[PDB]
Amino acid sequence: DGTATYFQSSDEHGFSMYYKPQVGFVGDPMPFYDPVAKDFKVMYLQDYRPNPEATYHPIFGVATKDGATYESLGELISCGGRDEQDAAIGTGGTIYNPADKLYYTFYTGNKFKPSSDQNAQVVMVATSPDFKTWTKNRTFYLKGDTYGYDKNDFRDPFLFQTEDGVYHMLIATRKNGKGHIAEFTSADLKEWESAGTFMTMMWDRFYACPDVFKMGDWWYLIYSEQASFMRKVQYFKGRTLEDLKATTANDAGIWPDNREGMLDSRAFYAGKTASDGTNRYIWGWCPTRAGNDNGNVGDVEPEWAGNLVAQRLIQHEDGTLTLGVPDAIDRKYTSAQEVKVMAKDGNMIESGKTYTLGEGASVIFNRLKVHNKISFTVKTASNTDRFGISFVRGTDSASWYSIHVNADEGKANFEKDGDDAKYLFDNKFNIPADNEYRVTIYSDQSVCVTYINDQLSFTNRIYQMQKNPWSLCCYKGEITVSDVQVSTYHHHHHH
Ligand SMILES: OC[C@H]1O[C@@](CO)(OC[C@H]2O[C@@](CO)(OC[C@H]3O[C@@](CO)(OC[C@H]4O[C@](O)(CO)[C@@H](O)[C@@H]4O)[C@@H](O)[C@@H]3O)[C@@H](O)[C@@H]2O)[C@@H](O)[C@@H]1O
Ligand SMILES: [Zn+2]
Ligand SMILES: [Zn+2]
Repeated sequence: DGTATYFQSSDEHGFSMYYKPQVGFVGDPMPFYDPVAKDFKVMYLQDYRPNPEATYHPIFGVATKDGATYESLGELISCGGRDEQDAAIGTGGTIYNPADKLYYTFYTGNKFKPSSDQNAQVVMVATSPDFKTWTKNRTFYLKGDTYGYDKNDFRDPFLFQTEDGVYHMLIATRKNGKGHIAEFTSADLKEWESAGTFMTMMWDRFYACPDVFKMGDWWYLIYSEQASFMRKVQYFKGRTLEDLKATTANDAGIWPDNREGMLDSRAFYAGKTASDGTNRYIWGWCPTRAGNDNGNVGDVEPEWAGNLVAQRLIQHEDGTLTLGVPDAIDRKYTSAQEVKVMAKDGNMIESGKTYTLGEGASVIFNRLKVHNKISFTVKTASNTDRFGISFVRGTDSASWYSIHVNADEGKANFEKDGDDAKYLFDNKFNIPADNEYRVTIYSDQSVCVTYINDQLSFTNRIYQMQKNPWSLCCYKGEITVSDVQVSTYHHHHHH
């Protein structure tokens, strides 16, 4: 704690709040509020590095009351045989049927090397009375082309029941080349009728992992954009279901806010929600990086799967959504640590427990631990200033990794700083009029989420942020840093 040199830390210690199974990684999650157990069941596609040919992504599960503590459920729905329709499983959705007291999980069966007459993707279902033993329904095969949709893109079923008792299933597919979310209705979850297109997908986009829900006086669609330049979780909103569906009708592009509904950036994907009646949370995954290299974020798309991340939905008075930390996660960080300056550079002053940094100045703080909570307040002199939050920055580090907050650009960027500096990706968010940024960062080994002013929610993979110093800097203008605090998970030091 008295040195600030770079240390080659690892993820082997283990994750807690941003869950990873002992073997493999967390792919698309399928969260569900279990109304009998009164907790969340998060099914997810289990990823291995490498996966088998043909038979991959079985559905595993974890249980959580709150998004911070997880109990593994192991393998719940296994892959089919190499030649079967669900040789590989894709994402779906779970729902409880009070009439027969069965949990139903609809999923995507991906056929290995389909023939011209076969369907690459078909929706299938499994049921369970207790969420431990699941029985595949060997007679249920929902094919898109039966209803005018696509034979090979027909996936990610989302199930919900409306107040009138009707069950709805939304499926991401195509019709005449264009992306369509198709709707099916049922009284009993067994016999399904097509209700046509729920919503079309903007332009040539494709909305994976759709999720529709009502929260307060607004209806929402949350989705994950497949297009390579986006790869982010986004949403639309409407006061009525018809208003929601109209946001994309005829490519209207009625964005819900001033940032095209982009909730997070490229290190949080496949996000879907569930509510316990008090809060609605969103679960997605944070990708791994090839070679554990924080600056290798994929040439086209990032690696698929990684760690499970939960965030809380914040509904604003105008109906827009931002994401915040789940309250139970904010409580895993218990012992406040001492914050000490280990190095200063450039044009800056230390004034007690505040710091003023001019253009080009940096301050480096003492080493973080393994699971961290970092909080501070930044006041900039102008609404065009720029400052940085840097990790893995040892006094001897040639390069490091930073969240750049660019007020003149209306966004935060994740970048590599120092030698071989390079921009990686960004995250638009509302800039405060009073130039005050209340920052909180929650980390679990290599996974962290940065929150600012209940407006920015920025997940990042930062290998080796643990057990290494962190830093604040000013790139443009002048900033004053206040109320710096750091709290930790491990804290069991008898003194
Ligand atoms: O080729 C197999 C090989 O590819 C990976 C990703 O590198 O898995 C992709 C395949 O998984 C499948 C079935 O499990 O889909 C899973 C779900 O993923 C979703 C959203 O995350 O989208 C699939 C979509 O992901 C891409 O990688 C995006 O470009 C596409 O390849 C693909 O269309 C969701 O919509 C799916 O349900 C299967 O469909 C994918 O091809 C590896 O893990 C795997 O080993
Ligand atoms: Zn401990
Ligand atoms: Zn630990």
